Amino acid sequence: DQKGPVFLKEPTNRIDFSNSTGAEIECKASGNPMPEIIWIRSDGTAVGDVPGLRQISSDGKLVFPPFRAEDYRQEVHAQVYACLARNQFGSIISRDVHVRAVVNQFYGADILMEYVIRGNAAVLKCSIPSFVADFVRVESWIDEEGTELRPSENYDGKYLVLPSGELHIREVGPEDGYKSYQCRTKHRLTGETRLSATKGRLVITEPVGSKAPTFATASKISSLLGSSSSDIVLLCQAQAFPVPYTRWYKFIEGTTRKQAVVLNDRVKQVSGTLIIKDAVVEDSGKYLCVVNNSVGGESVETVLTVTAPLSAKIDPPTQTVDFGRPAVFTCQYTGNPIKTVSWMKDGKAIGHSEPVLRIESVKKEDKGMYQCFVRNDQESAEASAELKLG
Amino acid sequence: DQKGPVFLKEPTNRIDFSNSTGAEIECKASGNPMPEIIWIRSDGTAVGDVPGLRQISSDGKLVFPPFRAEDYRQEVHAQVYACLARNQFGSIISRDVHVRAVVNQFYGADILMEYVIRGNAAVLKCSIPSFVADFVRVESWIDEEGTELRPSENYDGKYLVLPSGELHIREVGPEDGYKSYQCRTKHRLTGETRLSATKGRLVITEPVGSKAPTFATASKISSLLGSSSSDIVLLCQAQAFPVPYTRWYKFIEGTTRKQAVVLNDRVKQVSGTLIIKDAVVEDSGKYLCVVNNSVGGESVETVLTVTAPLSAKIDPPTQTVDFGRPAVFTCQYTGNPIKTVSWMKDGKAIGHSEPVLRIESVKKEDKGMYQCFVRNDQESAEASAELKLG
Ligand SMILES: *[C@@H]1O[C@H](CO)[C@@H](O[C@@H]2O[C@H](CO)[C@@H](O[C@@H]3O[C@H](CO[C@H]4O[C@H](CO)[C@@H](O)[C@H](O)[C@@H]4O)[C@@H](O)[C@H](O[C@H]4O[C@H](CO)[C@@H](O)[C@H](O)[C@@H]4O)[C@@H]3O)[C@H](O)[C@H]2NC(C)=O)[C@H](O)[C@H]1NC(C)=O
Ligand SMILES: *[C@@H]1O[C@H](CO)[C@@H](O[C@@H]2O[C@H](CO)[C@@H](O[C@@H]3O[C@H](CO[C@H]4O[C@H](CO)[C@@H](O)[C@H](O)[C@@H]4O)[C@@H](O)[C@H](O[C@H]4O[C@H](CO)[C@@H](O)[C@H](O)[C@@H]4O)[C@@H]3O)[C@H](O)[C@H]2NC(C)=O)[C@H](O)[C@H]1NC(C)=O
Ligand SMILES: *[C@@H]1O[C@H](CO)[C@@H](O[C@@H]2O[C@H](CO)[C@@H](O[C@@H]3O[C@H](CO[C@H]4O[C@H](CO)[C@@H](O)[C@H](O)[C@@H]4O)[C@@H](O)[C@H](O[C@H]4O[C@H](CO)[C@@H](O)[C@H](O)[C@@H]4O)[C@@H]3O)[C@H](O)[C@H]2NC(C)=O)[C@H](O)[C@H]1NC(C)=O
Ligand SMILES: *[C@@H]1O[C@H](CO)[C@@H](O[C@@H]2O[C@H](CO)[C@@H](O[C@@H]3O[C@H](CO)[C@@H](O)[C@H](O)[C@@H]3O)[C@H](O)[C@H]2NC(C)=O)[C@H](O)[C@H]1NC(C)=O
Repeated sequence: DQKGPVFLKEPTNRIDFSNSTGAEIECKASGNPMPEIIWIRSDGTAVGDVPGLRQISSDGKLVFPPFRAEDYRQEVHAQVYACLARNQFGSIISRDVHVRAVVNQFYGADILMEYVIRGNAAVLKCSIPSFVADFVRVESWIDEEGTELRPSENYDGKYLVLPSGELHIREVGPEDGYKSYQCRTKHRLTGETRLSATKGRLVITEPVGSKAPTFATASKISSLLGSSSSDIVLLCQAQAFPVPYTRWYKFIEGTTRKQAVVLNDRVKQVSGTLIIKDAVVEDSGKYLCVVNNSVGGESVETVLTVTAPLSAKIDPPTQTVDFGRPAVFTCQYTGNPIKTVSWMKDGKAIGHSEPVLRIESVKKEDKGMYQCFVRNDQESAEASAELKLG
Repeated sequence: DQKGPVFLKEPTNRIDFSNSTGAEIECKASGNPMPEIIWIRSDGTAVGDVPGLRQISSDGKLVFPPFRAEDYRQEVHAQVYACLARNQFGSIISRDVHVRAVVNQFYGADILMEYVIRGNAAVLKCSIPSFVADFVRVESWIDEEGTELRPSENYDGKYLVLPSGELHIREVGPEDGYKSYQCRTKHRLTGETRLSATKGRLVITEPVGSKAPTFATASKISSLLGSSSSDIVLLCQAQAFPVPYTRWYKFIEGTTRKQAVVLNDRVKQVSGTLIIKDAVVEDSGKYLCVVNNSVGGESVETVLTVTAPLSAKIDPPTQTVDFGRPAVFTCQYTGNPIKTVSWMKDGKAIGHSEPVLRIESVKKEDKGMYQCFVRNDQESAEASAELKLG
């Protein structure tokens, strides 16, 4: 009984931790005999062991012990890694691992106050530096009365914290001018929380005369995105008079035409704003916010991409073909979107972009492991297969 | 010598004025006999006199005298008008005249604090409510020190103001975090000037460790509009460490292919910000802002549409065709963009949308005026033509 190696435990394609947190990653594979594990930089070069920063356990595991703020080296803490299992029969490398370590430092948050018409919906977002935006999210909003607000179901009450962390207020009025809100932020890696410094207030203006609807950007296009099985937000910010009614439509694929969105238990609209409770890849497409009014109307396009995890499967996982015959391999994948598709043999980065691999004629040199690679900007996945000779 | 009606002086499409200013619009026409001029709603009814708010001068001129806010009336000041010149042979309308009177009313502004890392450029936008965006723009920027700044030519040195009104700063450092800036907004109709209450200041983050590039939006697409001969701003908000090199590209029309942008005296790139002086229709197209560095890169694409003044020409201006013979009118227009091209006869909407219309068989009933209507989401224009029977 003998066969090549196969990846069982693959490190997460993206890993985030602080300097004080440290990290451990383990790629675990099985094969007969036991394959040897190695780590490599994105360019394929074998990793060196760096004292105090990056070191191989030799157990098939790798670690980044905690380190001083000054001990940070880019080539280590910010890099794309991967795991390589190899033996007599062949070799395979694990899906790309993004290692990102953030040395702990304090940040700040500001809230831009938005002028709003009486009766129209209003929203206050907590502005954050784009660089740490990955690692931090808004935990809650707190009123000057001391009461705090958190995201949830039940979109009633006029006060709701959306999944984006943006505080939404429907049907505003002068009564809402007194109170002022500030947002709480929670850093994922640290777990520490910080409350907004600047106190966001909402200034309402009593409209005089009729005025057509207006968007706060004037750009007719935006590109949204989101993970499947999560609350999604398609926002429309338009202040206008008198008191617009809003309608959202979905374009049919590659069509100038469109059909109206179905408002139901799952898909909900809050006064300007669509929400998808649990998203699926089918919801992806071009969206349109149509906001009308007595005087006139205005429109905004929104591009939505629903993300799904990537996973690959090669078929058959193994086979044996006689000399002078066609070899066949079929890569079956799941997840969306998908941009890159490629192949390789014991590494070597061979092939082209097709879901299928074929060798017109078997040859002695074609034995060993084969691997299918599919991935997008944000993710990656792989599957392994062996080829015996007959 | 008999002639059909023709326009000499035609009103401008867009007319905005303050309640305290008041305005007068004029329509002039020619042809023998001299046409009968009538001011009418977009809807075909004769405009009647209203006391003090709206008055028709005996010379064929419409006027809207000043008034107090309490005397504001929607059906007059918010109404869309048109001029109808008429003769025995037929009649023609003018370009759509949008009358909008703004009852003098207050606005405000707030400056979001721009979070930045050392060495990277900074951009302070003066935020303005969506409704007054068209009536208000930023004239100048005043610092904490009280020094004043304007959107001068010679893009160089540290501080710069862009034509779009954003305050730009390069090579930011801790020394520049102490200062606090205030924009200056000027209402175009009244000429009133407001100095922002909120004082924008920059939070400077000492770089610690390497950080992949990040955009302040996370949107991959915007869309910008600007007139020809005016300076346009394509801007990249990406923050990255080590300080990234940025480059702009322009997609080929309808292709995934791309080409680099030509830099010159006219087109000058400031940091991540691309500027196009004296824009022309040829500049319209999709653009791509690319930002890279030792860690990686990220990009966003921007759709640009350059407007051009709409003007229409009909050929032949006049003709005569016998019964049974075909009639032909070619409307050749100017400007950009182009949404619809329509046709009317004697002030009646008919037919289809084409640059050309032909009557396969002429009839006595086809005697009359024909006009070509071109439009976009912003502007409109008209052209007139005579048709006589042989
Ligand atoms: C709520 O608010 C919305 C948005 O303001 C309003 O919907 C808009 O209404 C306008 C006016 O009808 C629409 O503009 C129209 O677009 C049509 C579609 O364009 C196609 O065809 C042209 C060629 O003609 C192509 O260039 C283009 O790429 C498209 O393929 C045009 O055909 C229309 O022209 C017609 O209208 C006039 C009458 O006004 C006729 O006289 C012309 O001859 C011609 O038949 C027109 O330009 C706009 O597209 C609408 N929005 C959207 C998103 O589609 C609602 O009306 C409003 N509802 C209220 C107030 O109740
Ligand atoms: C269009 O609508 C607007 C309001 O929506 C009107 O604007 C108001 O006009 C009235 C006069 O008709 C103003 O009332 C007086 O204002 C004086 C101060 O003026 C300052 O503000 C203007 C801008 O508004 C500046 O340009 C100017 O330089 C000044 O800084 C006060 O001194 C007056 O007080 C005196 O008069 C009142 C009676 O009116 C007495 O009772 C007092 O005791 C005192 O003696 C007075 O308050 C008003 O300020 C204007 N407000 C705004 C917001 O504009 C326009 O007049 C209207 N257009 C018309 C009618 O054509
Ligand atoms: C500066 O930084 C920018 C990022 O802002 C870089 O720009 C992007 O670079 C990435 C690569 O890092 C490019 O992504 C590549 O796209 C190729 C083209 O995609 C087409 O083909 C796929 C099918 O595979 C279609 O789905 C798609 O619609 C396109 O039609 C892909 O083919 C590439 O995948 C390949 O790369 C790997 C190696 O990493 C191979 O092993 C694979 O087998 C495959 O051959 C890749 O994913 C992206 O297109 C770039 N965008 C732009 C706008 O440039 C710059 O490259 C960077 N500049 C410098 C100098 O560093
Ligand atoms: C990860 O990097 C951060 C940033 O350099 C380190 O944060 C700082 O670590 C020091 C360690 O002594 C903390 O000590 C503090 O010193 C200041 C005076 O400078 C004093 O006012 C405090 O009361 C405290 O004694 C400091 O608070 C801390 N700063 C932060 C977290 O913002 C961190 O130490 C690094 N991780 C490890 C494991 O070293």
